[PDB]
Amino acid sequence: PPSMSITRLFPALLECFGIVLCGYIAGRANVITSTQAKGLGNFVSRFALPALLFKNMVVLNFSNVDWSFLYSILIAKASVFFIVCVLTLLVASPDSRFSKAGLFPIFATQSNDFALGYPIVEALYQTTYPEYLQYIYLVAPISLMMLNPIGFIFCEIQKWKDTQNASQNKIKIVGLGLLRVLQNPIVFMVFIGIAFNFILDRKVPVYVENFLDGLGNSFSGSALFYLGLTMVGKIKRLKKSAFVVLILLITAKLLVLPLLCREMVELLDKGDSVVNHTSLSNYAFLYGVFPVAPGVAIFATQFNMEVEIITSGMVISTFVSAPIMYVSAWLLTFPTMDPKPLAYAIQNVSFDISIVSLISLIWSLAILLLSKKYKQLPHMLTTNLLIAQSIVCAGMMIWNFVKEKNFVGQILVFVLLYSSLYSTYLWTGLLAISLFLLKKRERVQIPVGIIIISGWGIPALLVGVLLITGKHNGDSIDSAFFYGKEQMITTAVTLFCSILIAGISLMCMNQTAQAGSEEEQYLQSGDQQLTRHVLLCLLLIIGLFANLSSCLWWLFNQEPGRLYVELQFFCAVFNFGQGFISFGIFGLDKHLIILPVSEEIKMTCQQFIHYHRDLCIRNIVKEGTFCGCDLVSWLIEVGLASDRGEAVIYGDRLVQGGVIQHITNEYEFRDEYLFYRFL
Amino acid sequence: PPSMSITRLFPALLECFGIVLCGYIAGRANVITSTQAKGLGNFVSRFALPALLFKNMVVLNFSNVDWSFLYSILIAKASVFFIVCVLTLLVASPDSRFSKAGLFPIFATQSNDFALGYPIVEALYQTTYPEYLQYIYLVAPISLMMLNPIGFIFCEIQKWKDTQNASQNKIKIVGLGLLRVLQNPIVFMVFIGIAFNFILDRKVPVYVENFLDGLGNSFSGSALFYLGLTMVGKIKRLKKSAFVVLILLITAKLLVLPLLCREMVELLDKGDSVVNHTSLSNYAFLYGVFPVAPGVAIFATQFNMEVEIITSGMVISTFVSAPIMYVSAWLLTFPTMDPKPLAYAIQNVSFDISIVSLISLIWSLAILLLSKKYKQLPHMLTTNLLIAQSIVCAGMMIWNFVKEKNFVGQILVFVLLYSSLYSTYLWTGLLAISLFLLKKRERVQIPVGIIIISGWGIPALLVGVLLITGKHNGDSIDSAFFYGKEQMITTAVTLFCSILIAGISLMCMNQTAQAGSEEEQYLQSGDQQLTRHVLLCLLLIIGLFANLSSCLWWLFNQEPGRLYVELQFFCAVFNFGQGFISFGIFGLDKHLIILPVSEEIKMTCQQFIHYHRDLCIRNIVKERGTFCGCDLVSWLIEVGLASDRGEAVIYGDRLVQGGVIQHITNEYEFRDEYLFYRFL
Ligand SMILES: *[C@@H]1O[C@H](CO)[C@@H](O)[C@H](O)[C@H]1NC(C)=O
Ligand SMILES: *[C@@H]1O[C@H](CO)[C@@H](O)[C@H](O)[C@H]1NC(C)=O
Repeated sequence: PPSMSITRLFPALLECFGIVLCGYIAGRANVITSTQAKGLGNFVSRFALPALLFKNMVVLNFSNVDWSFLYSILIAKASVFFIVCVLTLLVASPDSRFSKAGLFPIFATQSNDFALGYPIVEALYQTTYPEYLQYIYLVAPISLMMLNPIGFIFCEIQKWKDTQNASQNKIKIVGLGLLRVLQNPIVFMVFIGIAFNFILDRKVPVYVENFLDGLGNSFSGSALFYLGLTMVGKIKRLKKSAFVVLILLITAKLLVLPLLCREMVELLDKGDSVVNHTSLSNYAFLYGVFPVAPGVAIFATQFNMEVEIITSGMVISTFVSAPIMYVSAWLLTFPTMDPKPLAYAIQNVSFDISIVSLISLIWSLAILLLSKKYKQLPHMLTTNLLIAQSIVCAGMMIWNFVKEKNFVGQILVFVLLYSSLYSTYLWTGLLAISLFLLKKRERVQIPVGIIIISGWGIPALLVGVLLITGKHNGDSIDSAFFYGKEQMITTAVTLFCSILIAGISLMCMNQTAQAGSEEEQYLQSGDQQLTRHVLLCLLLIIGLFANLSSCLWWLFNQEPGRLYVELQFFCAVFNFGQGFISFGIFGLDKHLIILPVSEEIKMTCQQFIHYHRDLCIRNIVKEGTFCGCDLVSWLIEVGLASDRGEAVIYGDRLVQGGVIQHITNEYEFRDEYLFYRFL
Repeated sequence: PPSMSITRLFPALLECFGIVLCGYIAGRANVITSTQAKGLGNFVSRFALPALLFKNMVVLNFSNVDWSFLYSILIAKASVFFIVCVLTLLVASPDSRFSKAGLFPIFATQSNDFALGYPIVEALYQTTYPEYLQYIYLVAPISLMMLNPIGFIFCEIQKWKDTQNASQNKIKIVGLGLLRVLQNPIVFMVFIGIAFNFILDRKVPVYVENFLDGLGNSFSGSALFYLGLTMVGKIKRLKKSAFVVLILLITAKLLVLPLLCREMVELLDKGDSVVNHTSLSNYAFLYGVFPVAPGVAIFATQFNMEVEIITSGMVISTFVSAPIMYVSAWLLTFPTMDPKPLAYAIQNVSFDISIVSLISLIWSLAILLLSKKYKQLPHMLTTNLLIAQSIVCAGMMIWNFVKEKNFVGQILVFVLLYSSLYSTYLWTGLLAISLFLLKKRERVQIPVGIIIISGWGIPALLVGVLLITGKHNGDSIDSAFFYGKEQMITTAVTLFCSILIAGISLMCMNQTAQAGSEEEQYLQSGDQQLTRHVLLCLLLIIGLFANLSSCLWWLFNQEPGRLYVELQFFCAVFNFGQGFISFGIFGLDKHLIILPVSEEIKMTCQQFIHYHRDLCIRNIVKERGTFCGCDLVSWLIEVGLASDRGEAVIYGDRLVQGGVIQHITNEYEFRDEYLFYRFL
């Protein structure tokens, strides 16, 4: 029988994470400020989500539910909750372990079922298994009801113990926990919808069906866009211990929980069919990979506990769940697929990732170009790493079309593709050593020519050597085997060399960092960008090792097993999605990316002039000038602006109304520690 | 052949105007402030609407378009634009006629096609005529492109002439007009989508299809909810001339334009099939009834011209387009329907309006009850008018089920229904005379007992007389004919009496008004509520005359024509939707309806204490440490701590919940209602 419908997953992930990208880009551009974002959030959470829940709860046929799936996912979440909660209580400091042990387990267990899970489960299972869609709306509310009051109880215990009203007792603590759970619109409208599922005989009474549909159908896009908006400023830099804790919590949500879900289904589902049993446990895994709900960050801010870790982790979890979902769904379809269609399938994964990663790379190239940063170091070498990744993705798009044709011209496509791929590897090496040479004392100036020459020519020369030494096999569907064992050796050699160069050079960069224990802010900006390049080199090093280990496993075991095609698929993912990694690291400095009278502005200027002007000057101005960031901080502290977004837009109005200007008037209003004057 | 699918229209109008009601209620409760509302608006207009447009433009098969429909609707809009523009240029004052002649024609022509038009056209035509859905996405952008730059040119001329940079010329004026049109995301993304319709061979390339679907599918609900949010404070009281101008512009949009659309289709569509020609001109009318786009109000605020008239008119137009759409769609289906199914159809119209109007009346009753206003006058009599309307709607729900059964018990159902209906008529009379007796000098105190006694007993007595004088006919499907000519006479008598009592008493109330040429603000609130009751009596008087004229037309012409079943359908509409009218007039005083420390609040209090406290006191506080709540709201707005009265009340609510302030007796929470507060 045919599979779960896996070719529909990438379009659905583009829906999900591209609408989240739209929300992020809109908030980052201050098209929608955080105050404005709360309107979309209130629409979502108070109207669209409860209507979606109510409709799907009234329609739901409770006689047909596979309660074993609910029990298994629920017990998987309950056991992850037990693990994370008991661990946190044992490990965390007594000043905060109750807040942490409340919110960290909710983090580890509460999935983004509605906004992200449902479109993905729809796209995967709507045609093949339309009953699996019901279990989104079942598992998520029942999970809130069972598991969230335990975590809320621990947070209320933090409040009780910190406020020291020690005469109070279990009734108030447990009651406040349960009351938060009952008040939550998810739980609230699921009880209401279950009640009406029985009051009506599952028929939405026609009159309100269109109303409920209109609200619910809007939830999907609006919740994804609101998720993007809430992600805008959230990746704050954390303590090293908080980064380790984040990795543990994100691993709980995205790796431990789906594994436990799959195992629990294979324990509790004692139904007959092996194919439907496998599809159910595959769905259990997919369900486990969903990211953390933004609702957990709402809980954290409502308790004002662990807000930084939970918000940052919800954001990072959302980003990380996309590649893990794609990887995992394909991996689960593979052990139900034949080897030639499996080759074509990996080449469609490669083609998908390479097309949208190429568009990500074209954007990142426009960044490095129009910022003029491509003239500075390391950014010149980064531009070459991005051009290498772009030609990798282009070569993958060319290969997917050419692999069955132009039998000699496959050599040109292979030269393009694998010379550029070896170039991305070797540029990982050369960019890492550029970071070492930049962190070392600046008199050790980088030999730019030699390094760019090597970054392209050594890959070109290596592929020429491969053309000399290897034997053609265009009948191999994957580019990765076009010259067989010689290609695998040359690739392993390239990667082992690059991993050595990069590991050694990052260790030496680290040692020069240990030894360290407008133009000035632009140089400091270059150093901070170098630190982002350290992050890039670390992530790319992980990917390099993924590819090296795959090559080594094939070379060691030239009769490859199922784990080898897991590794070949993950190799494709890194090889072609490293462009997404770049795009996620260089999509940051909005002003460097983009930049290089109305009655509303009149009112802004009059509000300032007639009232706050002298007070502001008395607070900020020194020998008629002030930093833009300090006016932003003042507008926030004084409450004229709700956030840094409104603060920059109020500064933009005050500049466009001439209450202020930049000192040389060469720049518009910015948060970037530029300097401004009153007129 | 079967009709356009008219039973799907009421559920679609509930989608549309109930999600608009959700947005309105959410904004009125300050669940979403106006600043917060701009986020939903920017999502809609900058992402969801352009994605919807792009997808539907790429999919659109341009070989199959009935260009004659586009041309006809476009020429109908262009002629309405010409009429309204030339008229406004001739009639309006020279200080403003260029701004008015820009924006009033855009008002008269630009429909709310996407948010409200498309769900309705979907529900009506999706199964029967799925090609008619394309023409939403064609007519609306092409209408913007052709007609909006003319109006924008007139507004830019207002700017040029008021700023007096007289050395400038046509190039800048016309260029700014065209540039506003081109920048508009509708026009922008339709040009982009048409280009991609040809670049791709109409195939959305699978990868972005789900992305575009996710954004576009969300447009519907989010745009309706945003329309509700933008409607919250907008019905500002206008000059009498502005009210007349509003009626003319709303009539242009909702009555002149659909008639011209229908006529233009019947001129330009020279295709073969009569059934498909009739469905096309019916669609042209339906398309014309769509309300004014909120985009026109965005244009008005961006020019800062005619903002009050246009915003208020967009709001009122949205409200008025709902009953006119329902009425019109059913009326257009009637001349393609058989008489017994036409009777069942009007009973289903009556059942629809009566159910949701009954829920509106249950809400309005909860208003009058929990505000305790039902003890005060005129509100006691208004509670009786609402109970009469509730028992009317309940009787209609009972009649729709009973009319084929319980052949003797139909008498009990008829007694309930038509005694309560006669009671709503007679209560229009008695409420109007209560307004006269309240506007007259207060020593002329109302005889409450006699008036409530009459308001229920005279209808009960009249229906008893009908039971005596009439002949039963349960085989008549409509309640309105259950006792035939005697029922029509008794109804006409009831209405003629009520219209006389109400017209005379409203004229006498008007004469006492001409002669006029915390407890104090609560009494003034009672008088303002009486003025809202004047509005109710006026609207109900229109409905009374609708029913009286229908009864008279049948009694005069006892072989009724097609126009008589138009009038019987409109009678049903008023008889059972007067509850919506009440619900739209009594859903106003939120605090009277509903009412009778966090780090965020700490931060609010600290922002005030550490900075604005002394400045505020120096501005507002007097020896009445005290200040009105409305004045702190006005100050928070003028000082920019709050963006609007919504944020201002929520900041006052935080400052109260944080104890920076309290009410003078602490008996009340923070309000805009000229209550009085103190610092601590
Ligand atoms: C598997 O699921 C399909 C689709 O829901 C259903 O038709 C079929 O009966 C199921 N088979 C088994 C063995 O459960
Ligand atoms: C009406 O339109 C439909 C759909 O295009 C077409 O199939 C049918 O032939 C038309 N009928 C007439 C009578 O024109």
